[PDB]
Amino acid sequence: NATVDLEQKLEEKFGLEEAIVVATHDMSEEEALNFLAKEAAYTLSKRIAKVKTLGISWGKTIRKFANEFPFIPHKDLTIIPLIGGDLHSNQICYDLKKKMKCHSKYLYAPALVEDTEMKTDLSKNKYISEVLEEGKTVDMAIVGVSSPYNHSTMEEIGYINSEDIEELRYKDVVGDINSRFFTADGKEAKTEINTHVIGLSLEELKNIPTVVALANGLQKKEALVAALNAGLIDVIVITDRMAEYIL
Repeated sequence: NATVDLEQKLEEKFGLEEAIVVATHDMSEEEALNFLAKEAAYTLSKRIAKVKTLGISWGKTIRKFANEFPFIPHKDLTIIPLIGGDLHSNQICYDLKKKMKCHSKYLYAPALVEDTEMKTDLSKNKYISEVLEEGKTVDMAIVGVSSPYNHSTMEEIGYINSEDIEELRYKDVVGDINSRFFTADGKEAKTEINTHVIGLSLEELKNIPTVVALANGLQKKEALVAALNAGLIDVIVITDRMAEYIL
């Protein structure tokens, strides 16, 4: 297979556990994203069958994954949101829980609290703290990778504004995973936003045994490549078009 060929090449290049590459015939970026979601759901349902605990992030790509996810029971699973706040981790986790008839936890908190004192009180409430600690110990996690630039989801939803974007640029940010903004070396930038997010940090993510990332769109190359080089990701699910571009 050219496909198996690309998967091998990606595993060798980035030191991945696995690369799942999806063959796009003649699809737009948008049509490829839906197909990637569908195939991710199919293939990843098999891995998820094997784990006890599953952490989920947020966003459009993960929302699509969840919509495509099959109705196979896994009643002993516990699903944990990795970030506070339709596209929200809590609602995604609940929808997956309904499909698997399993357990889930709710992160009773906003994703981004600019008020430092409030952020601090919430981070220390006991049900919030317990769900955060459960996130840190999941067997596997599914995340998206995004770029805060060129009119992204977070900006279009009013999560970050243009002044936050200029701060990120000034700080040489290249991408985000689980609303943590990282530089080219894959480390969280020293920036206010990163210290005000309620959810799993990049260093916490790096300690999860299997982190799966779903990404599409060539504008995310820089973000993805940096994440992959930093070892934040163990398994990628991407299109063959994206694979060619990042190889």
